[PDB]
Amino acid sequence: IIRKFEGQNKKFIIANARVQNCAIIYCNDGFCEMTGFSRPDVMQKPCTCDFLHGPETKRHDIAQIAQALLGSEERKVEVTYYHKNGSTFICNTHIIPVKNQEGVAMMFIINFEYVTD
Amino acid sequence: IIRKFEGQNKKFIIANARVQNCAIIYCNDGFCEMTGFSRPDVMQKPCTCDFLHGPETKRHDIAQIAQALLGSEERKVEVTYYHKNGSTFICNTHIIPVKNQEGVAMMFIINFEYVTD
Repeated sequence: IIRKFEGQNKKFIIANARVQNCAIIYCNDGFCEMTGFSRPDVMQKPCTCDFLHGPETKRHDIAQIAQALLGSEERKVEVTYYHKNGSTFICNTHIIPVKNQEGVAMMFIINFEYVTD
Repeated sequence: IIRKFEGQNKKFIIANARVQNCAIIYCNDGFCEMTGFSRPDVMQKPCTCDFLHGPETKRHDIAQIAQALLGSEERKVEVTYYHKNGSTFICNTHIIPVKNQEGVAMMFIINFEYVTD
């Protein structure tokens, strides 16, 4: 799926699911271009991407994203996020756990799909 | 393929193909267990994994691995590597570039397959 995502100029990050802050260890050019955050501004931040949250970002939506991460579940959540420039965009945030054979999530791939209003 | 690899307890790393030293940004438990190198000893090292090289590691084999990385090519190379404890193992090193739509490698996934002698 990292090949699918990178190959189609998807907008995604990869995070380390083993460390307590779910540190982003990779973000692709498409995620920086869409959100207006520079790669040095995204790297090592929590995988929840709280730097995308603003006033109109709904608490219920933030909680469903955080819950999927905590439960190591695949989930798709529609949410309002904010470009660096303070403009709103609707996003479908697709959390994909990457699990060992024992079923333990080692990484998350999170894909961000822009949704026109 | 990161899902395939992690899900089957393959032994692999992911590297950032954008930075000059091809920095390892992820290594799985199976790669640490097989090679005897701790995760803190592998992280951020070059993706060539020179810490696996010893006397019986052939220069021609090291060069074919490095060439595939430099040319952003998928390649499989059989090579002699060294466990931390100084014992030899034969490895099939499988370099997989992860390219953007424009064809530019952004990451490498490198899988290490033990080969019995």
